[PDB]
Amino acid sequence: SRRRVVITGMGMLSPLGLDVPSSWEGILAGRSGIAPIEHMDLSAYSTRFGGSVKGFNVEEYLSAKEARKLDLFIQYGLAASFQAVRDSGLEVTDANRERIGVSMGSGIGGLTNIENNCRSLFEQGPRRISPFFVPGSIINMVSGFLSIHLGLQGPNYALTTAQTTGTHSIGMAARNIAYGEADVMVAGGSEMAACGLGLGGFGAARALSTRNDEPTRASRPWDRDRDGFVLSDGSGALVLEELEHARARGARIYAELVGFGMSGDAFHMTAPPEDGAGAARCMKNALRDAGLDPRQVDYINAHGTSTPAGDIAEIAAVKSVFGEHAHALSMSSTKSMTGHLLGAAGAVEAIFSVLALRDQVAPPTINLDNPDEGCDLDLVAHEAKPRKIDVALSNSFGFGGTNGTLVFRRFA
Amino acid sequence: SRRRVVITGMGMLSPLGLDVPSSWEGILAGRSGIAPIEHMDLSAYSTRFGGSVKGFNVEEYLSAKEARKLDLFIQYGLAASFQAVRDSGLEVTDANRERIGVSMGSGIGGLTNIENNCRSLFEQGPRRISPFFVPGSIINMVSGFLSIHLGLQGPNYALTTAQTTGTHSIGMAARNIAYGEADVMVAGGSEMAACGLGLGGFGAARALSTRNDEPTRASRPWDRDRDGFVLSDGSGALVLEELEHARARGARIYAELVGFGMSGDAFHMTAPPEDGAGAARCMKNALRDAGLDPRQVDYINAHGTSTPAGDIAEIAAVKSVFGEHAHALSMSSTKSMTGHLLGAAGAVEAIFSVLALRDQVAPPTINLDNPDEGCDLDLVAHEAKPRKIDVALSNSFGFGGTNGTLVFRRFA
Ligand SMILES: CC(=O)Nc1cccc(C(=O)O)c1C
Ligand SMILES: CC(=O)Nc1cccc(C(=O)O)c1C
Repeated sequence: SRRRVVITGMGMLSPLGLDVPSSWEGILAGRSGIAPIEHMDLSAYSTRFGGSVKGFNVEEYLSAKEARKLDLFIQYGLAASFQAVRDSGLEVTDANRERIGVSMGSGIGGLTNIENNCRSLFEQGPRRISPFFVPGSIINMVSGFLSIHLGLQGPNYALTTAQTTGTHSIGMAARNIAYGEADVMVAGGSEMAACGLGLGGFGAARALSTRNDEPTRASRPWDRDRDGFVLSDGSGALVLEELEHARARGARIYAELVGFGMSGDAFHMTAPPEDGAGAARCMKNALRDAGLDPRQVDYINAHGTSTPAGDIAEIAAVKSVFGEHAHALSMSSTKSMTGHLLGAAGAVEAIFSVLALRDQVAPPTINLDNPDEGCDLDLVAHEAKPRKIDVALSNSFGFGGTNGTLVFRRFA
Repeated sequence: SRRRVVITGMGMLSPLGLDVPSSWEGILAGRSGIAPIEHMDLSAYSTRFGGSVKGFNVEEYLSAKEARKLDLFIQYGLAASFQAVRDSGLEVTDANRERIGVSMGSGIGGLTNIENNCRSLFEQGPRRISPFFVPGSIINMVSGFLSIHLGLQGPNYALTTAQTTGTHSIGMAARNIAYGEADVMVAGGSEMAACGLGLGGFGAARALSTRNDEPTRASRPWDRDRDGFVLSDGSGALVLEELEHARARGARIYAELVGFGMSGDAFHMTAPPEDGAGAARCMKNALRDAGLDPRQVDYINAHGTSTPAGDIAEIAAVKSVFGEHAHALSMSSTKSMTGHLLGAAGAVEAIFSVLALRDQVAPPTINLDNPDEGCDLDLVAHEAKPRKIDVALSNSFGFGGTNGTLVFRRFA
């Protein structure tokens, strides 16, 4: 048997807002965070738009000196983490610092830093590479820097499971607390891949929407005219906490993390199976982990990335796991509004799933103008839907066929 | 209730050879795998030597067609993984494929591929970025590709905890099996950071030995004339397996994995505390996890990277954890011979720790000509030591202050 895990703090940078409540207001109003990308020449690229974090002020969190040493994805992850810890009200002491850890991950990490240092290396040679290039670029430095700044001496790691990273980071943090390896974890992910190599890389695989003329309409999960995902930047972080620890200090509890599932498709490098059999097993695993019948699920935050093969495979998976109940639950992709934050997608979508529980409302899938063949579930087309939500699922699936499901429940 | 975990398979690429037994014979002969680097021109760099994998033939595992699409670190991880799985004698069936997962990590992952695509982007433009740049370079794709080739549908993820990756990967995979999430895991790491950004980046931070005149003498843990670590390439993979599962199929058991510890220094991004307080917390966590009296520890495979601050800190933590018993155990750094495989360091070192148990021999710390002040333990200077080993401990420390300890014992 196993300790209960609750959510006491949340923090976020997204294309919709510089914090959770601004982002969540965006979500419920159906607002897009997608725009042509600025201060960067995309003439030669097939995709010129994405979800940028707008007006980020790193000096609310770090000195100019510390910020200069760190890739944007690390800055974004620390901002989300500080917000989350602040939101939790947690006081770190000598009594508890050994019981507080971090698992903040990234899918692709320091690409902007790697770009900038590559320029220096090619143009001038290795003597112009920054001394902080290595520590300032590696994916575990959100966990590293946060632990140094707050004096966190608990489990310290980072997951990198491509587009599953955020979901996996929160799940494995939850396991640390459940099995008594920590009382508190800060978990989630951060990503900044809106550079040459990210838009170029995903663009070369023709994975991206090229709807340059209508950026806010590019991300249209399960719509018949979808043409690939929209690349987005940001971060999400949650304070996970053992229930008796939260209660003792009178912490405000948002929701309970009751279920985590994992699976591998063992199918293709960059496409799921057509029936989404891996997604199905992962969702099944998460529900068994929670001791929940598929019947109990009210809301699914879909992976729902606006790809042809991806979107249909997730519908097939949900129909398989849930049967006739798949038509009674509400499923939406918030990527319709935020785009695809890759490694940070599972973190910000775990937060939206928790807020769907707090506010009893399913966020919309915007741009769902003509549902494709088979896309006949309640996909919350166009507008937010107030409704009863006791249990909310959040799916992430990644290159390599790596799948993650979180199950959240209302607490009382 | 927590299940017992054993090692049934091991695989390796190292600077000492292209499998486990060849690598192991080099370790016991006191052989160095460190040489001037031949694959690039480094006349502009302050470090012009490393531990390269010599004569690696990827077409012993994969078609040339697939190999071409994959960064060396992925090639190296799959090679070590395929060896470990072969060595286990495990058969993947529809009955067990959902119970077999993989956690192979990397510190930096596809940096050679990323640099090469960065050259294309800057010299030509984004149109020359390979369509395989993302799935051929990101860290989670050892786990991805291995699951695709072998049909593994169990937990599928990657850690990135810098030079601690391999230790954390094995540790966390063991926890998956211990807590019932899988019956088998392929776990370890792989690294190939010997490109312009890698040697230039660590050089810029002055982390590397610059002993170009005698590359084989550069890696000299606890020697008073050490001047930084030696950058090394390779992969270690282990098959971890629930004890009853292994017994049930008549598996050859190398050793039991009895202990796993984690901790954060919460001190500095790129140096340990002088007293190795974080290392000490980690080893105590692992010894407690294993239910051991610290006096049962016979052999320690040190992190022992040949850095001024790092080597002395590890002595301090061992003296702090074992008191007078520090003078009875044997502690050696195989990095004296292999150099520093970064994310793969913990993976090849876990393997050398299990082989120390199989063969009852402490591997040498070669090049320990003049042990530094306070470095007065049995550091197995120069020559392999035959001795009683029931319990072996392997340490890894990483940028961010992220620590890991594994404890293995002989299985009867
Ligand atoms: C194996 C696979 O490609 N799974 C999957 C399914 C749907 C969307 C996405 C995506 O995040 O773009 C991914 C990665
Ligand atoms: C926080 C820190 O820098 N720890 C540590 C200690 C000793 C060696 C090494 C290494 O791999 O060179 C590291 C990374």
